[PDB]
Amino acid sequence: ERFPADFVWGAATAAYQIEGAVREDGRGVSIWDTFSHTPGKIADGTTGDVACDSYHRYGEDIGLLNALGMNAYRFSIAWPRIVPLGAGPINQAGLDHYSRMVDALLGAGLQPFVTLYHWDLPQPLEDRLGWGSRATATVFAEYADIVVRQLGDRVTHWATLNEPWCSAMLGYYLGVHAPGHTDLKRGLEASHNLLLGHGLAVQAMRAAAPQPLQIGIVLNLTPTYPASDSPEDVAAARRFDGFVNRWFLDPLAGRGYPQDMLDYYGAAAPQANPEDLTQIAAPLDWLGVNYYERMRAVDAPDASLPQAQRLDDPDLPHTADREVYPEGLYDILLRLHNDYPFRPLYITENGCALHDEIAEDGGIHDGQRQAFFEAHLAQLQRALAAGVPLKGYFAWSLLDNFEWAMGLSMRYGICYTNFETLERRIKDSGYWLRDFIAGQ
Ligand code: NA
Repeated sequence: ERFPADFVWGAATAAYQIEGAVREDGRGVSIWDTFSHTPGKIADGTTGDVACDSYHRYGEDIGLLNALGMNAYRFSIAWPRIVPLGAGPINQAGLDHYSRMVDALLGAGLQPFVTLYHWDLPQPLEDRLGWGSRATATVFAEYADIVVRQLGDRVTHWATLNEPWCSAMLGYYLGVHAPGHTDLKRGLEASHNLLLGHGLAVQAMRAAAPQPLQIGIVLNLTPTYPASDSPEDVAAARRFDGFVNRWFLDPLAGRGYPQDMLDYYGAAAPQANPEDLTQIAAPLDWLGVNYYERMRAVDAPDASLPQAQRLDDPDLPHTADREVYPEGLYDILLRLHNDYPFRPLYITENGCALHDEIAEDGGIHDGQRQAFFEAHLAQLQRALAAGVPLKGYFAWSLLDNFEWAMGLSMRYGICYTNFETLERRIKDSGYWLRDFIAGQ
C-alpha cells in the first residue's frame, strides 16, 4: 500500500516542449526550431515557438506542482539558452533564468531534477554533423560543466541525456525527430557520440561541482516479449530488445556494446575503442527509466532493421497513441535490479495521451489516465516488494505541451493547457495523483 516517506513525487517536462520564447534573451537556434519550421515534419502545423509559454509562465507551472502536492519537478535546461552557438561563449542571461527558476522551485519545496540534454541540440553543431561528430560530445561536456558550476550549489540531482535512443534512432535513422536524417550508420554513430558525451559530461560535472552530485542518465526502455516461442519470433524479440534497450544499457554497465547487435548491424556499427567505452561507463549515482509500453514482437524479415513488428492485442486497452501494459513496468524494473548494476532507480516518465477536452462542468474527465496511473503505481509497489531500489516517480507530463512530431495535438498532461489563452487547469487524474500522494 505505501511508498517510502522520502519517496520523490513529481511531474516532468522538457524545455522545447513547454518554454516558448524561442528568440528571447539570446537563445540560439536548436535542431527542433529548424525541424518544426520545416513544412510537413510536424503533424499539425505547430511549433515550439510559444508552446506553453513556460519561459514566462513557469510560476504558473510551480502553482500547479504545489496544488498537486508534489515534492519535485523534472525539467530540462535548453543548451541553446546557455551556449547559443553550441560551442562558444556562455549566455549569462540564460543561466540567470534557470537560477531564478531553481530558486523559485526550492522556495516552494520542490526539488529540481534537471535534465541537461532533452533533444534541443544547437543548430550550429548540427551544421557540423551534430551527434555524427565526436566534437559535439566534447562541447556537450563543456556545457554540462558550465551549468553545474553555476547551479550545482542548489541542484543535487542531474541527468545528462534523456532518451538517447530517440535522439539517435528517431533523429538520424528514421527521420521522424530532429534533425531528420535517415541513415542507419549515422544513427548508430550518433548513439555512440551521445553515449560518449554522456560519459565526458559525468566526469566534467564531478570536477566542476561545488558539492557532491547525484548524476544519472535517462533511458526509455521497452520490455519486449516474443509473440510465440518459435526461434524466429524469439530472435526477433532479442533483436528489438537489443536495438532499444541493451544497446545503451550494456555499454553504460561496462559490458561493451552487445555483440549480437554488432554482428547484426555489420558495417553500420560504430567505431568503438576501449578508451571510449571506459568513458561511457563513468560511474553513475542513479538511472532514470522512462516507461510507456511493451513490444510484443513477431519476426518481420522484410521490414527495416531490427526486422521485428508489433503484434497488436485487441484485448488490451489503447490510449490516443499507445497500448497500455502496466505489467511491463514491473518486468523491466525486476530485470534492472537483478541483471544490471544501476541503483537506485527513478521512474523519470510514465503517463499517457488521450483526446482530452474541457467538459461542460469545466473539469477534464480523463478516467483512463487515472486508471493508467493507478495500475502503474501498483506495479511499482510490486517492484518495491521484490527489492527494486526505486526512489521516485515522475508523471509525464505536468501539462499538455508540444509533443514533438505530433505537435500540440497530442495531450500528455496531468494538467490541461489551452494553447490559445495559455490557461492551465488540473485534470481529474491530476487530482487523483494529488489525493493519492497526500495519503502517502
Ligand atoms: Na482506447
